[PDB]
Amino acid sequence: VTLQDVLANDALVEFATDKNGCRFLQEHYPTENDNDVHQKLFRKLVEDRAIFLSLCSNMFGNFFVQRVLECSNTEEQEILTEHLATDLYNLCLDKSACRVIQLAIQKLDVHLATRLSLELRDTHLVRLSIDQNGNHVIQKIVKTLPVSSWTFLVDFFADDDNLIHVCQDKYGCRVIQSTVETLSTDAQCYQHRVILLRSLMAGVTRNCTQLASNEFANYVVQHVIKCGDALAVYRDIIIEQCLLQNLLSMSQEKYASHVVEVAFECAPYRLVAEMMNEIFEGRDALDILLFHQYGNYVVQQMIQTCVLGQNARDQKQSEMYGMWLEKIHGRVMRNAHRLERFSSGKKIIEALQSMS
RNA sequence: UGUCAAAUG
Repeated sequence: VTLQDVLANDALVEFATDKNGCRFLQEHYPTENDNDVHQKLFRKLVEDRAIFLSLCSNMFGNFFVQRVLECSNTEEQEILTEHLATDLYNLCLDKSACRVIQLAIQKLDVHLATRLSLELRDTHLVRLSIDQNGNHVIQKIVKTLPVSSWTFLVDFFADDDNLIHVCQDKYGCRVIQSTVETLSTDAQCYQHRVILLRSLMAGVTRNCTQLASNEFANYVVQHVIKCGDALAVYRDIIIEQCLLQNLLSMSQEKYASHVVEVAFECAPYRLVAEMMNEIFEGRDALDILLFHQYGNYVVQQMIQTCVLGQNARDQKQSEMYGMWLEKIHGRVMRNAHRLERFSSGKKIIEALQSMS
């Protein structure tokens, strides 16, 4: 069995759609673009546009299309880009063909991959971003191509309704986070990515209460708070304008209590002190959270924040961390008999008894 | 005691 038999029998489809036949095609396809067998196999692949797209959508044929993409030059890439463009939206939703698309974003010349990226603008961008296959195509574009090739995505997610529908989705929350990560990492003299990030993050902070409460978008809100210097201004905006004056309610929520936790873990001192003051100065708020099924984890993070903050340098901050830790220690010791009956109050006591 | 956390042979 040779490749010359495959060409003479006109049996590219039969080999490519078979598991062992495609592996034979992958291993023996000549890599050089001026090889005669290479050109004859490439012609058989792209002569019939419908045959090519069916091979892209085939469980085994897509691996051969990917191999052709790896060895492709600019002339071959021009033909492949034209074929993929005619059915690009459905190829991004297909289980096999989205892997052809994802490799094409990496492998094609940037102006060819930019053509495929920009073609998605007039399609259904929410349906792409939430598809089990399509969300990987969007993230591949964002992580690989220059921002000029996908700036329409930033404009699209600047609408609050688009952002909420995508960010609350199981897969779309990854799409929002990958866009945020790419725009927030660098530096740039004129800060074009900074301005683009500000447009995207404005929707995040406007709808942060709904997003922190959501089963999937709470991960995105946590990422902004936990990120560090890249998203530090947006972390502080989220804490000041959403979390403050709502800490008692959010610490009692199934998903938003995780947001309150990472805020206590990562806020600057000036915001930690406002958060501590809200809990302590309004059965008070600390008593509610100590016995709460979600709020007890917030108290445990409040304890760990004060334990680490005692070893700070400011020494006026370090006094306040000890003052807050002792105030938690006083309230736990008063209610220790009731707290010991459950694992939540036991873990709080075990954290306090490691020191005293 | 707390989270549905990403698609091919």
